[PDB]
Amino acid sequence: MGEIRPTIGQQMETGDQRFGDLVFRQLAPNVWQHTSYLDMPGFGAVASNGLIVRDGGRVLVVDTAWTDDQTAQILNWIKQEINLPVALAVVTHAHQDKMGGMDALHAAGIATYANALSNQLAPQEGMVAAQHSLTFAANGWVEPATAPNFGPLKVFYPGPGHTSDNITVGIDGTDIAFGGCLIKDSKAKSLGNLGDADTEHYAASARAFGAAFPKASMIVMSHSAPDSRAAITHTARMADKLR
Amino acid sequence: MGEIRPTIGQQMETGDQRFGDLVFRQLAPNVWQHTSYLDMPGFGAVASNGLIVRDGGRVLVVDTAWTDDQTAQILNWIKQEINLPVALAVVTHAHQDKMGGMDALHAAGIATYANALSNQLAPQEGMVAAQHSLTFAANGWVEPATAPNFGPLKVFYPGPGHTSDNITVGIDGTDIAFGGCLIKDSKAKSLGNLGDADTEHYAASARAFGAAFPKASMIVMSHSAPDSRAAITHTARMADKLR
Ligand SMILES: CC1(C)S[C@H]([C@H](NC(=O)[C@H](N)c2ccccc2)C(=O)O)N[C@H]1C(=O)O
Ligand SMILES: CC1(C)S[C@H]([C@H](NC(=O)[C@H](N)c2ccccc2)C(=O)O)N[C@H]1C(=O)O
Ligand SMILES: [Cl-]
Ligand SMILES: [Zn+2]
Ligand SMILES: [Zn+2]
Ligand SMILES: [Zn+2]
Ligand SMILES: [Zn+2]
Repeated sequence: MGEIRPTIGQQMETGDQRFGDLVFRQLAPNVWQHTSYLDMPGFGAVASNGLIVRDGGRVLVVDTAWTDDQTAQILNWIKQEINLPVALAVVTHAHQDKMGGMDALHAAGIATYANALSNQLAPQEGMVAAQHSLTFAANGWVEPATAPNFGPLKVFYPGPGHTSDNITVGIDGTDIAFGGCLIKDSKAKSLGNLGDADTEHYAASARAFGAAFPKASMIVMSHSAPDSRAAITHTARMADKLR
Repeated sequence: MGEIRPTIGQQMETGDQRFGDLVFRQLAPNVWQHTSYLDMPGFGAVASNGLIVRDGGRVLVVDTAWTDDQTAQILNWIKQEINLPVALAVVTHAHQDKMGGMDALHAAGIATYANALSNQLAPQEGMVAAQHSLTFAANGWVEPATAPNFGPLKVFYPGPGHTSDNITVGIDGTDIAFGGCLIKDSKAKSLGNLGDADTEHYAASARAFGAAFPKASMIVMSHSAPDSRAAITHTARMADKLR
């Protein structure tokens, strides 16, 4: 009873934990997926997924929820279920699904990180910029000095795709990588919103993500349930059709 | 060059005809799918599909476009490219994607038909009601006296599903059946907007549609490309998980 059934996004499944207006799903002993819903009048809810990672003695969050209130709820769930400090949050680009609740993280005193470009785009996108800017080498790997204390979070800029600023994250010592809005599931009919997409480079960016995290057998993404690596292949092949 | 790439909906394929803001795809010698697009700010375009059917010296339309202007463009295209008059339109329920262009039909002097219930709901939905009401037998088939001169349009009310009023249409003399917004594609991760849905009866209504048109191999639907019968059965499996 009382199930959120989104118009866009995966439906609730056995194992999912309802907490307020959000859903949490444990993916590994120290990794959970957060799911928040934006209700659009006349259309219904759009689900958006991120990650919560317990690494040693702290929690690391990948992506905010759509709103400040939802993101405050994520922090309350973390406090309740895990009860370790949230050391940092990383956001995967400057769109509402990934960065809409930044004020809730800052209110909580949590150090926030995004691609420098995401921070530069934030004002234009109506997002609040993160505190800190990540920069990247020519091979796409984050410059370690800009990602202090990230631990198992390996951050990779795969090239422009869904947006110019999109980044991805692998979780060292797990079989999980996070593709955000760049990677769609292996059964997806479309690449979602292409309004900011780099149609020429998307395919290579998708394949670069797969090459960056060869250990990841569980691919987590923003608007589908976790999938196999066929998500990457299928995303790239869809993207091949754009060029 | 200059393709519409919707966020929700089929992509452009070889053979598609771009005409202003619309796309037409021939599905059979005497059947075309019309596609119109609604821009959702921040989300991108949402495709909606209906049908154009040639029956001898006249054309029959299933569903309006999202808007009056788009719907006027469909009528221009029928007039200019098919060169036959529209005898009537049948609209498949009282939402914008299916009925948002009613006034353009009426201004063109075209007789319109909808489920009586659709006409009753239309003003509550800000839609213009069709000029004529269809009624249905206890087994779902349209009452012939309410659908005069429908030629090959075989109208079936499958039961409440996507909405209480949703209707479906088979094309006699073809292997095509139209499920409107009731049926989702064979690989859909969701049933779309369930806000007005009858979650108890959806699965049986989807199966009723399949059973009404048991030989139809091409299943046309509102927001994806024409699919196999697995669209019907997958839709019913997804609906089974609502109950
Ligand atoms: C799910 C989307 C089609 S919408 C989302 C993003 N858009 C937003 O966060 C918008 N603020 C939004 C507006 C209206 C409804 C939903 C989202 C984008 O444009 O990439 N990510 C897209 C995607 O991941 O393909
Ligand atoms: C594509 C949709 C998810 S939206 C559409 C319909 N919604 C409308 O026509 C609304 N007027 C609308 C409002 C905002 C944005 C888009 C559509 C509905 O509620 O069934 N059909 C839905 C569906 O077929 O599942
Ligand atoms: Cl319920
Ligand atoms: Zn985005
Ligand atoms: Zn997204
Ligand atoms: Zn509808
Ligand atoms: Zn629809």
